[PDB]
Amino acid sequence: MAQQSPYSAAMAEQRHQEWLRFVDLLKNAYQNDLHLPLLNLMLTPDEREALGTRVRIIEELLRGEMSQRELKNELGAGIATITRGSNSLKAAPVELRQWLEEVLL
Amino acid sequence: MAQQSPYSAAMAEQRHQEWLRFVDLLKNAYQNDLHLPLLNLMLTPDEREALGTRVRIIEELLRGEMSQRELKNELGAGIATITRGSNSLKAAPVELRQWLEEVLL
Repeated sequence: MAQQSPYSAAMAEQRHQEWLRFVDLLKNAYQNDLHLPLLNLMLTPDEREALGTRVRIIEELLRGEMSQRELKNELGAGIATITRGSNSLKAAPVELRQWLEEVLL
Repeated sequence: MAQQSPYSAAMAEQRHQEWLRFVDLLKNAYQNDLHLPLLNLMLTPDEREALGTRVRIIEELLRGEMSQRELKNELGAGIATITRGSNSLKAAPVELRQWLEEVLL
């Protein structure tokens, strides 16, 4: 099978453990109301600003997709209503259709 | 007083709100067991690795300071014990000092 040298396996295992220890360290900082000073210790001012900007970009990407999905579903529902209205008019009883023309003058 | 243009005040207020929204977004992700995929969305693999490495550097800096503080307190306690032992020997009754020399042969 696709294996790897014991050097690369140790580097990947240390990299994994170091990342898990960061996530757990920040989790306990949130539970002790100490996440704000820890983030200032872990991140430079430019890196914190980059993270805030990335949150805005994600919001702008999600809202752009949502409005695009709503526009697609609105046009599809509008077409579905026209086709369903046409079929319902052709399937309607003649008494109803005869009366609908009289209201149209 | 030291004020600032309304442009810079708006940029600083947006920067502040964007950072607060990131901290709150990650806090709710920890409470929903969704912090791991959110961090992968917010951070590239190199940036996550850098954060794990920074946690190890902080541990190595703190342990280096702790062992240096323990070495300083041990040497100070050792000197304090010698000076306190010397004073206690000179303040001891003569009956005790006379007997301590006899045990020394």
